Amino acid sequence: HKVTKAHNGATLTVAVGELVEIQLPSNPTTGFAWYFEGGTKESPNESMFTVENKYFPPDSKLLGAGGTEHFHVTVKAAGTHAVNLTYMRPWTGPSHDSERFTVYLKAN
Repeated sequence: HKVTKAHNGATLTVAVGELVEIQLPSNPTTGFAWYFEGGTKESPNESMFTVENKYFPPDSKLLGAGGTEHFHVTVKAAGTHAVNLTYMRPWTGPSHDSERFTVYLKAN
């Protein structure tokens, strides 16, 4: 399963096993970057399985062709994965100037 900027407002069911990923295209803003809550990222039902985070901002005023800040959670356990990724300035993030992503997926 894979998520992308459109999934910023998605509700879906997923199949797992390989990987259940959540990727953002960044959309380089003005300091904000996509994190879960900022600096920290968590995957649900993680212990034996877990999430990797990898974010690549090519640009900062437009888009470096393929802005790509992703969150890859590898888990297999019957649960619902609500992915709220917060697009803020990593060193602070303006309380109401930061965006956020949210896909509602069922990871099992």
